[PDB]
Amino acid sequence: GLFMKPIFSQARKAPKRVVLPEGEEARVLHATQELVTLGLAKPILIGRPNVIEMRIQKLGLQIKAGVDFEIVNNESDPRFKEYWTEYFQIMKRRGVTQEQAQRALISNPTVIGAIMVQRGEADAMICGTVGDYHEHFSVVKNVFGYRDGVHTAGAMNALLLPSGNTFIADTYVNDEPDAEELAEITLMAAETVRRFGIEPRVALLSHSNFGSSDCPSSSKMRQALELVRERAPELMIDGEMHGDAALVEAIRNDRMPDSSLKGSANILVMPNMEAARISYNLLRVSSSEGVTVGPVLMGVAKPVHVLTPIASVRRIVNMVALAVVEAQTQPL
Amino acid sequence: LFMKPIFSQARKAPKRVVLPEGEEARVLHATQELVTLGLAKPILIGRPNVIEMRIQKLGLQIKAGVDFEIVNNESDPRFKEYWTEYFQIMKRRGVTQEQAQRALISNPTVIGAIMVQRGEADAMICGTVGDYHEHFSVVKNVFGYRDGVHTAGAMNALLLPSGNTFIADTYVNDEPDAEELAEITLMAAETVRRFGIEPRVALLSHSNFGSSDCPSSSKMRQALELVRERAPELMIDGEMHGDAALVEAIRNDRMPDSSLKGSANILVMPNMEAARISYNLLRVSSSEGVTVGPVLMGVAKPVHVLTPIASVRRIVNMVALAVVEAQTQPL
Amino acid sequence: GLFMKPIFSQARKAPKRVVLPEGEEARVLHATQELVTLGLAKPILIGRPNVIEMRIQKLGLQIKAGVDFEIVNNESDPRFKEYWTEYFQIMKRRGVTQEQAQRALISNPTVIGAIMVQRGEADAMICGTVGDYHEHFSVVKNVFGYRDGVHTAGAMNALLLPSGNTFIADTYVNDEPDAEELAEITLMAAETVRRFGIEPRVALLSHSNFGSSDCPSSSKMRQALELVRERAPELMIDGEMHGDAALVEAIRNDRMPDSSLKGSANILVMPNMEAARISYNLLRVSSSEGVTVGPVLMGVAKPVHVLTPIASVRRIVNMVALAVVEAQTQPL
Amino acid sequence: ENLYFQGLFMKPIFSQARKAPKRVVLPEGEEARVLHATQELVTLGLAKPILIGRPNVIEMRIQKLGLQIKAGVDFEIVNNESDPRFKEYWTEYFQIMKRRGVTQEQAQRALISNPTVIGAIMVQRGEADAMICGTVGDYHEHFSVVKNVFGYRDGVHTAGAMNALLLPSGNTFIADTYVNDEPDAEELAEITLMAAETVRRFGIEPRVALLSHSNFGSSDCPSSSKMRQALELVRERAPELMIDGEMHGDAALVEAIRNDRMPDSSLKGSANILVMPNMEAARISYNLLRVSSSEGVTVGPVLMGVAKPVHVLTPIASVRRIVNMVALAVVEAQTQPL
Amino acid sequence: LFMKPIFSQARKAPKRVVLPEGEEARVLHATQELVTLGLAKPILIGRPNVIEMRIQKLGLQIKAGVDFEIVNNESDPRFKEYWTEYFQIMKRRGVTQEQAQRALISNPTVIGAIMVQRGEADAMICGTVGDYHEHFSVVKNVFGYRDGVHTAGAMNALLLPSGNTFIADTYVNDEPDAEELAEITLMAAETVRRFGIEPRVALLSHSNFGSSDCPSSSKMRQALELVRERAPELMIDGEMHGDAALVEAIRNDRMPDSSLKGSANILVMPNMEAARISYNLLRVSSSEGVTVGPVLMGVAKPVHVLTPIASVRRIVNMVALAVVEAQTQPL
Amino acid sequence: ENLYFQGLFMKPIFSQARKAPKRVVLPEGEEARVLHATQELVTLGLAKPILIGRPNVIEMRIQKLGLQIKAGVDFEIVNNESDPRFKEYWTEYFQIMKRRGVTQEQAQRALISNPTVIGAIMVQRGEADAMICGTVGDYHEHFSVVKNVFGYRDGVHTAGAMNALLLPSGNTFIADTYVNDEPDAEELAEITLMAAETVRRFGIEPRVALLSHSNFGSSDCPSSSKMRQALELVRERAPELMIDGEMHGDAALVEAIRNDRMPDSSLKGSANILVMPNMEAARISYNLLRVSSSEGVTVGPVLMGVAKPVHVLTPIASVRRIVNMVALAVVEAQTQPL
Repeated sequence: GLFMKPIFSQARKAPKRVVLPEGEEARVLHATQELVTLGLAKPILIGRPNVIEMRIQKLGLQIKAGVDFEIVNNESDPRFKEYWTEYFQIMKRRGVTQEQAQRALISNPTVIGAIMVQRGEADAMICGTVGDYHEHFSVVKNVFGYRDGVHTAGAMNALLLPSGNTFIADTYVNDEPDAEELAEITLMAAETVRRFGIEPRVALLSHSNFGSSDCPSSSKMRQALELVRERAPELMIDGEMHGDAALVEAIRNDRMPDSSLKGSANILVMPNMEAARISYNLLRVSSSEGVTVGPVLMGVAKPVHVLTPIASVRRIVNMVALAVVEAQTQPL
Repeated sequence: LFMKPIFSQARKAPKRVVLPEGEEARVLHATQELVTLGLAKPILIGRPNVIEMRIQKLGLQIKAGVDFEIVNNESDPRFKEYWTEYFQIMKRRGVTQEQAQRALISNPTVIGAIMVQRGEADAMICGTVGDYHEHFSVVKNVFGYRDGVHTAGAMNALLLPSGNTFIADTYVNDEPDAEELAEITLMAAETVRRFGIEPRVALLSHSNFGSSDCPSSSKMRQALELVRERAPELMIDGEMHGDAALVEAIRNDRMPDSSLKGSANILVMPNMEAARISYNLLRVSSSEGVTVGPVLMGVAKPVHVLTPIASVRRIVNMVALAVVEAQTQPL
Repeated sequence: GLFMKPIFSQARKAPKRVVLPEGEEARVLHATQELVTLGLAKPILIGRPNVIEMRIQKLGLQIKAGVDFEIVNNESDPRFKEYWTEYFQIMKRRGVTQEQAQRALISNPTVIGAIMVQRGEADAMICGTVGDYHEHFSVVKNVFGYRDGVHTAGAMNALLLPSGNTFIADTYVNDEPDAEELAEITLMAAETVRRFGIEPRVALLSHSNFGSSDCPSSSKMRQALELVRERAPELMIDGEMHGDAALVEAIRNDRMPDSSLKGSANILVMPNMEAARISYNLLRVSSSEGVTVGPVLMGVAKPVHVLTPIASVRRIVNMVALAVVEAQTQPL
Repeated sequence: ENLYFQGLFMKPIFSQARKAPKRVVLPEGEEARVLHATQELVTLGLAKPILIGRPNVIEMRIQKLGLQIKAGVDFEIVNNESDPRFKEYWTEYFQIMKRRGVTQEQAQRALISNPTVIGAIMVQRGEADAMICGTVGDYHEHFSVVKNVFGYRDGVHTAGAMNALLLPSGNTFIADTYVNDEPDAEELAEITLMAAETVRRFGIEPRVALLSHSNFGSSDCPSSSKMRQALELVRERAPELMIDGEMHGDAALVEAIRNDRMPDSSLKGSANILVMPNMEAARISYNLLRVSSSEGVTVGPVLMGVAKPVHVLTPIASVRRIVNMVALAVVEAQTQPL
Repeated sequence: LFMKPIFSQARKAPKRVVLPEGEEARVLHATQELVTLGLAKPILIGRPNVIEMRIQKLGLQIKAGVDFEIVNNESDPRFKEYWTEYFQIMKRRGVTQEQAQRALISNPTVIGAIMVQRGEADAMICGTVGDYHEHFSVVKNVFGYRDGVHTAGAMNALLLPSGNTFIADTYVNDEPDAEELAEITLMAAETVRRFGIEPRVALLSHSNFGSSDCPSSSKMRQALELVRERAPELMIDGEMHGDAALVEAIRNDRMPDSSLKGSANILVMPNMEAARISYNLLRVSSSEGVTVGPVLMGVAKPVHVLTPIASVRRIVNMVALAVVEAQTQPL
Repeated sequence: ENLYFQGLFMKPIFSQARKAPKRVVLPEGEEARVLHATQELVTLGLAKPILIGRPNVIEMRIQKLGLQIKAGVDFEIVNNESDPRFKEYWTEYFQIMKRRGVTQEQAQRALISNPTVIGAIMVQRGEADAMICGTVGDYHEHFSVVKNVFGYRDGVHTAGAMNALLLPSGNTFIADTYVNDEPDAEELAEITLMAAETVRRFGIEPRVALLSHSNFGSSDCPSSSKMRQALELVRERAPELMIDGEMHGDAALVEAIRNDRMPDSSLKGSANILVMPNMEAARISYNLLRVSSSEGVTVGPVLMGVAKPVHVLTPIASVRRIVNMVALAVVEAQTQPL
C-alpha cells in the first residue's frame, strides 16, 4: 500500500477535523489514538462520554477529551436546535417532519456528523463501522449532494493481488448502473487513482470477450467505453473483456494484440454490483494480501467515506488520512 | 489429486469419447496421454492426413486404427445417415436439408453429437475451438435435457486457500430464474457427491441475509426455498456475501445458527456475469493448477463444452470424467 | 360454377327472417327484391317507411311492405320500450344508461336488429353496408356473445387464386390474436369450409419457413399449430411456412418433404390483421376473377355477418342466403 | 411506358453492362444454377465472373452440365481451401470483426469455410467490383456478413430489400421483404427514398404507397401511426416525390377505389412502390402475389443501402434472375451502389 | 356570486351560442332565460316540429325565428359545405365522405362545432346528453388546442367552508403526466383570475412533502418544478394532503416556509379517479351550490361540455361564461 | 341509532373496556397528547397504560401539564435507554428479522432507539395486550415494524386502514387509506370483508360501495375492472353482505342518484363503507371531507389484518382520538383483533 505513504505525509502537512460518528466503538477509539500520534487529523467522536472515557481506560489509551479529541454528546448538545433545523431545511420536502428531524439529530450519529461537515464545524467524516452502507450513504447523498459535473456516485475497493494493486467498480452504491453512470464512475475511479500517484490502466469487464455476446450487460459496457473515450481520450482503457485478460497481458495479446490497454489493469469496472462485491469478497478472503483503502466513495460534494462493519483499525486510520487530503483539495 | 478416483474408475471400464477438434495440437497431446493411461478409447474428427502429419511433427506414438479411430469429416459412407438424422431433429428449427448437409461436413460438433446420439460413441468433449454457445446449441438441440430437468448449467472448480470450490452457472444462462437456479444447485450438489465430497452450498449476493430487496436477492431467496423442499438433507444457506460463504468466522458474526457449517465448496451465483468474472479473476490470482471445468450438467448424454484456452491436462481430466459419466449416468 | 348453389337450395326450402339494419340503402333494397324473387329469405328492413317506399319507386322495384317484406320504423314502433329495456338489461353494468339505450334503439339500426334477433322476432342479420366494421361487430358481440366453447370471433374472406378457392383469416376482428385466439380461428375456419362442402387444408403463414426466425410473431404460429393438432388431429394443417410454400407443393416438398399438408392449402391463417388485410386487398384486385362470399363472421352465438361499405348487391344476397342456413342449422 | 411491359426496364441495364463489364464474385461457384449463369454471363458479355469453390468439383460439374466456359479463360476460380492471399484476407476480416466476437482463429476458419466472407473481403479490397450470393442458405447468414464488411452508404443508417412483380396494373415493387422485421418510422422513411431512387434508375416514375389495414386514419395501431410518421419524414426530405398513405393495398393499386376515399390524394394512377409496416405483411403479400400472378419476375431481392454493389438472393432464385441481378450489380459497380 | 360580472359582460355584447340538444326540456327552459336576461343569441339544433310541440307543452314564450334560430339536422341548405369542411378535417382521421354526410345529420355536436369553426356561431354548450368523451372527441378534433398548449382539462367548482374551491382535472385525462398537469395548473390559475379570484394552487397527494416515492407522488413533485420554472408569480405548493391544502395551521406545522398562504382555492389532482371521486363525494356532502362546471380549458374555440344531470341554471351560467369567451379569448 | 349520530356507536366499546381493562403500550410516551390521553384513560378506567421514553423527561411534563397520573402508580414507564429485559428483546427481534436485513448489532440499536419495536416485542411476548402508536412521524414507519413482528391474521394476506367521517348521510367509513397504494382485486376483496366485519362490530349494518370514476362500465381503466373483479370475489365470499359497484361517490351516498342510473342495485339507501381503487383517491377524498364537514371524527385510522390488537395513528391525532382508539384496541384484546 505504498500509495498510502504520500497520503500520510500530505495529511500531517495540514491536519483537518474529521467526524467519526461511532465513537463508542473499540476500533474507532484505537484509530483515534493512532491518528493523534501520527498527527494526521483532529478527531471528533460522537457518543455518550460515559461510554467513551470508560472504554478508553479499559483499552489503556492516552487520548483524553478536550485536549486530544472533541466529544459531541448525541444525547445532550447545545447545538441540537441549530442542527435539526438545518437537516429539516434540507429534507423538509423529502419526507422529514420537524419531529422526525429532531429524533434524527439525537439517535442517528451519521446525520449529526454530516450536518457538522455541512455547517463547517468539521472538514470530513468517516462512518459505516456499524450498520449497512445505504443507511449511511442515504444520509450523505441527501445532505451533501453530488459535486458539480456529476450526476452519479460510486464506491471503489482495492486489493493487493499477485498481478499488482487492483481497484473494483461501484461495489456498494449502484446495483445495475447504466452506460452513462458507468462512464462517470470510470472517470471518477481513474481520477482517484491518478491522485494516489498511480497511472490509471482501466478494464471494463464482462463474460463477453470483445463482442462475443449481445446480452444487454455486454452491450452497456461497450457503450460506456465510447463515452469514456470521448471525455478522456488520453486515458488507458479497453474492453469489454474477460477478467483473466484484464490482469494477464499474455491472455489479452492472443485475443486483441493491438489492445490500447498495456500490461495488467489496476482498475476493474464491473457491469452490476453483484459481480463487483462477490468478486471483491471472494478475492479479498482468498487472492489478496492486505487491503489498503476501501470502500472509497467518489462523487459526493463533501469529503466523506462509508465503511463496513468488518473495517479494521488500519482501514479506519487509512480512510481518515485519505479524507484529510480530500478536504485539503476537492472531494473525490 | 481428486481426479485419481475418476481416472481409476475410468481405467476399469473405458468408453468411446469423440473429440471433434481432431487436428488441434492439444487434442492429439491429450489422445496420447488418454491411451497410455488406458482411460478412454478416443475418436478424432478431421482430415486423416492432417491428423497423421501433425502426430509426426509433434513427435507422437499414437497410430490410427490401432490406438484411436479417425472419422473423415469430408469422406465417410455414414454421411447420408447423419445429415438425415440432424435434419429430422432440426427440420422445424430453420435447418433445411441443404444446411443439414453443410452442417455434417463443416461442423465437427454436429457430426460428434449425432455419433453419441446413434450410440456409435458413448461421450463427447468439444469446445477447444470456437464459442461456448455455438457448441452448446448443437449439444442441447441434439441430446435434449435429462428427465425431470428443464435447464442446463456449467460449473468450474478452483483450489482456493479455503479448499476446493465450484462456481455456477458460468456459461449457459445469463440471468437464470429461481427455478433455473434451484435446478442448477441440485445438479451441482449431486455432481460434487460423485467426486466423493460433501456438498456445502452458499447462494451468493451483495445482499447479506435480507439486506437488499433488488430482484437479484429475492431470486436467490426464492431459489433457497425451492432447494429446501426438494433436498431437505443438502447443506445449503443464503443469500450471503462471498466472504461469509468461504470464512465461517465472518458468517457466525452475521448469522450464528446458519445450517451452512464450515466453508462452502459450491457457490451458486445470481447472473453469469457474476459467475464468470468471479471465476476468471480467482483462476489467475489464486493459481493452484487446473482440475475440472466447465462441467456441463442437465444434458441427456455425457458431454462437456470447453474453452479455446483449455490445456491438455483439462481435456484429459474432462474426458476421464465423461468416461465415468458414460458409465453410470450423465451429470 | 356456384358453390352458393347448395347454400341457396337449402335457404329456399325453409326461408328465414333476416334483419337488414341499412333498410334505406339502394343496394339493400335491390338485394331484398332479388331475395324475394329467388324466395331465399323473408326480409325485415329498418328505417323510415316514408323513405323506404319512396326509393322503391325511384329504383323501379316491385316489392311492397304489406307481404313481400316487413318494415320496422325506428322512429316509431310499439315494441320500443321492450327493446331498450332488453338492451339496457344486457348493458346496464357495461357503461349504458337507460337514456343512452333509448337513443340506441331509435338512431342505431344495428342495435335494433341485434335485439330483434336476440328476442327471436328474427333468425339472422346482415349489416355493415354503411360505417365501420367494429361499430357493428361490438354491438353483435355485446348482445349475442360467443358460441359455447368459443372465446373469440374471426372474419374469413374468399379469393379464386390459380390454386383454387382460397380463404384468409383473421381479416377484420382480431388485430393481433394470441396463440389461443389463432387456434380457435383455425378450427372455426376449418368447419366453415367443411360446411361449404370443401376439404379444409390449413397453412399458418409467416416470413419464417419452419423455424428460420425466432420473432415472437412466428413462435405464436408454432404454438397455435400444437394447440390445433391436439384439438383436431384429423384436420390437414402444417406451419409455420411462407405463402409460396402453402400454395405450390414443390416449393414445400423441397423444404419439408413429410409435410402433412398436400397440394395447395385453401385456408391461409395469418399472424396479424395487417398481414391479413394487406394480403387480401392486394390479391383481390390482382387475381380478380370473382368471389361470392365474405367477410364470413365466425364464433358469434347467432347467425350474423358484418360486411364492408363496398359490398355489392350479390354479396348481400349471397351472405343473406348463407345466414338463412346457419339459422336453419347452427351458427358459423 | 415500360412499367406496364415485361422486363423492358432492364434493357438499359444489359446495354450498360455490355459496354463495360465489371468483375462479379459468385461465392456458391459449385452450384449447378450458378455455373449456368456464368456461361450465359460470358456468352452475353455482361460480367467477368469470379467463382469460389474447389476447382475439381466446379470443372467436373461444368463438363457434366455441358458448359463450354473454361477456367482461367472465361472466368477465374478462387480455391476456398487454398489461396496465396489467405493471410491478407483473414487479417482484414479480423480487423473489421475483432471487437464483434471473432478471434484470429475464427477469422481464419471463416475465410476457408464461408465463401460469402471470402467474396465480401475480395470486393472490399478492390479485387472484385460486386458480389451476388445467397443462392444457398438463409438471407441473414449472408446479409450480416455484407453489412459488417461493407457498412451502410453515407447518410443511411438502415438497409432494405425490394422485390418486383408484374401485376395486372404494371411492374410493382415491395419493401422491406428481407432485412428489417419491424422497422421504425425513420427506417421506413430511409427505405422509401432508397426504393424511390432504385426505381428511378430503372427509368420508371416512382409512385409510392405506404400500406396498412388502416385506411387514412381508420385505426390508431402502433403500425398505422409509424406509417403516418414515415410519410411526414419522406415529404420533408423528398417533396418532389409522389407518395401518399397510410392506405389499403386495393386503394394503392386501383386509382378508382382511392378516388372514392381520398379524391385529392397526391398519389395519381397506380402505385408501383408498396412500402409495408412489417416483414410479415411484406413477405406473405409478395409470396402469395408472386405464385398467384401469372406474369413472371426479373429482379429480386434488390438489396439497398450497402456501401458496395451486392445482392443476397434466395435458394429458389432461377438461373435467369442470377444473370439479371449480376447485370444490375455491374451497372451498380459503374455509377454508384443501390 | 361571481356570475354577476360575467352575466353583466354577456348583456353588453350577446353572441351566437349553439346548443346542440335543442329537443331537450332543460335546454328549452334555459334558452328562454337567455333571451329574457338577454345573455346570448341562441341557435338550437333538432327537428323544428318537436321543438315547437315541446315549447308549448312546457309553456314557453320563445318565438322560433324571432327570439332564437332553429338549424334542422334533417334539412338545411348549408349541409353540403358542413360535411365537406368536416371531411377536410377528418379525411386522414378515418372519416369517409359517407360517414361525414351521416355525421352532419345524426351528430348535433359535430353540426354545432362546424358552425363555430365556420364563423356562423361564436360559442357552443353541449353534453346535456351522452358521455363527456363523445362530445370532447368532436370538440378536440374540429377546433384543436389553442396556441402554446398541447393539453386540455376540465375543472369543477365547490363552495367549501374555506370558500369557492376548484378541482382539476375531472373529465379529460385519466393519467395526466407531469407536463400535462403543469399545463392544466396554469390554465386553471388563469381561468380563476378571469373569475376575479387570486389563484392559490395545491398539488394534492397521499404523500406529504416527500413522504412517499410511488410514481404518482413523484409525478406531482415533477409537475410543481415545471410550474415554478414557467410561472414564478403563481402562489403554488405541493405535493401535500387535502387538509394541508385547506387549513393554514396543518400546513404550517409540516411546511412553515410554504409559499401557499391561507386555504388553496385550486386543488390539482394526480388522476381522474382521485379527482372525480373527491368532487362527487364533496358535491353531495359540501352541499351549498356552485354556478360553474365542468369548465373546459385548452381548446381553440369557446366550447364547454356539461353532464346529462346538469341543471337549467348551469346551462345558462356556462352559456353566459361562453359568451364572455366569445368576446376576449377562449379559456 | 348507531348510524346517523355523533359517537353513539362508540358507547359499547367504553362499556366493554371498563369491564376488563387491558395493558396498552404507548411508544410515544414523551408526547403531551399521549400524556393527556394517559390521564383520561386512568380517570375513565379504560386501560392500564404502559408508556415508553426517558422517565426523567416524562415526569417533568406530567407536571408542566399539571396532571395527577404518577409513574409506577397510575401507569408504568419502560425506559428505552435502560431495561432489564433488553437482551431477550433484541434477541426476539433478531429471530424475526435476521433473514430480513437486520444484524444483532442493528437489532440492539433498535430496541433502544425505536419505541414501536420495543412496543411490538412487548405485545408479541404477552407482557402487553395491545399497542397505539404513530402519534409522530410517517404511517409506514410504524406499520412496517407492526407487520414484521405480528404478521397477518389467519386466512388474511393483506392489511387495510379505515377512517370514519360523520357526513350528512351518516357515519361513513373509507378504505384503504394508508397501507396499499394500488391494491389488486384480491386485496380490495379482503379489505372490503375486513371493513364490513369492523362496521358490524360497531353494531352498524354494513352497506358497501366500490367507487370509481366509471359509473357501472362508463370506463375500461385497469382500475374499473379491478373494482368489478373485486365485486365478484366479495359476492362469492360473502353473499350476506350488501355491496354494489363500480359507481360514482354521489350514487354511493344518495339513493335518488343511484336509482336513476341503476334502478335495481343490491345497495339500498346510503353507503356507510366507501372502498377506494387506490390510496391516492382514498386519502385525498377523506382529507378534503374531514375538513369540509362540520361534524367531528371519532375513530381512524382503524388498522385491519394484523394478528395483534394494534393501530397506527397520524401526527394530527387529537387527545380524544387516541383515547377512543385505545378503547377499541382494549376490546380487540378482550376479543379478537380486527
